[PDB]
Amino acid sequence: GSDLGKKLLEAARAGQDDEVRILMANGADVNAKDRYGNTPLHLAAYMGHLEIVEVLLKYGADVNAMDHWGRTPLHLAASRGHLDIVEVLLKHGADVNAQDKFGKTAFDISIDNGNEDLAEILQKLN
DNA sequence: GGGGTGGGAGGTGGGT
Ligand SMILES: [K+]
Ligand SMILES: [K+]
Ligand SMILES: [K+]
Ligand SMILES: [Mg+2]
Ligand SMILES: [Mg+2]
Repeated sequence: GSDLGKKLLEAARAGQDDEVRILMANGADVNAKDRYGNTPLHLAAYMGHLEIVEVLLKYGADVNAMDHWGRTPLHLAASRGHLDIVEVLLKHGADVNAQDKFGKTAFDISIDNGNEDLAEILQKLN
């Protein structure tokens, strides 16, 4: 016996954007958390799923949700070079200063992973 | 194992 939250997480993990849209509409819990502390927003942000990122936020996903390592969606987008995703997160109130367990901000992670264009976007906001 | 340009049939295979 599963629930809408767990299904949402699975759909997010598998990149099934259509499935996500359905679950959202049937009222799935936007802030469900997997065993690592990832919300569906974490997974879409890491995966590069821009449209779903917008869907989740529309449905009120927590923009600054932190995982078990203190990583926010912003940290995950930054590690993967998803610039557009970064702008959308930022436009929705992402905190540029959140530090993960290692002290790193999104800025540092973006530098670490060679993502200079989104680095610049963040640099403006430090 | 590890990543999301591999896909969703798994989450008691594990991380994002
Ligand atoms: K997998
Ligand atoms: K595999
Ligand atoms: K796999
Ligand atoms: Mg992007
Ligand atoms: Mg970049």
